[PDB]
Amino acid sequence: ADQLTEEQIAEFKEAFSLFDKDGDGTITTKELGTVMRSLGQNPTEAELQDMINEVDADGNGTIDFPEFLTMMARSEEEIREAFRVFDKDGNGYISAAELRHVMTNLGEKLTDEEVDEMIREADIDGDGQVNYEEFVQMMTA
Ligand SMILES: CN1CCN(CCCN2c3ccccc3Sc3ccc(C(F)(F)F)cc32)CC1
Ligand SMILES: [Ca+2]
Ligand SMILES: [Ca+2]
Ligand SMILES: [Ca+2]
Ligand SMILES: [Ca+2]
Repeated sequence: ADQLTEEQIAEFKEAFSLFDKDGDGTITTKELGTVMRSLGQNPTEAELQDMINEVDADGNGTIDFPEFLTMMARSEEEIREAFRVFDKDGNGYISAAELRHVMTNLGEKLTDEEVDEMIREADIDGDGQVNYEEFVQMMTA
């Protein structure tokens, strides 16, 4: 086996209450759409239904933490689009100022001490920024 330590079970819950803006425990389409339009994507009502049913195991309309937790654990294009969300200034790297805005507006509010923690973790070469390859590896898996 490879794993899923209790470091990630606490992080995916964070990623969890980011879509689940009201507590509830489930993430509805209104929530999925509200985070999307906030990430540069205005999707519709059926693209949203089509996304929550292909990830919601007990087909109950919503997505609770088990489902959210199974999906996020054991391809591309999409990443290129994702690399662009942060790289607002389209220059080939995502700095700590870029990571951070995207979150805020996303709702998150981290200190000046968690964005470096974040970049540092996914920053291979050592310069303090995140380039296209470092973003693909990080996410390939
Ligand atoms: C192999 N490998 C192991 C670990 N990482 C860390 C990924 C860091 N990451 C990040 C980095 C740069 C730009 C954006 C992002 S999104 C993000 C969100 C949460 C976390 C969070 F919550 F964990 F901090 C880490 C990341 C990348 C690749
Ligand atoms: Ca909710
Ligand atoms: Ca469900
Ligand atoms: Ca940039
Ligand atoms: Ca780097």
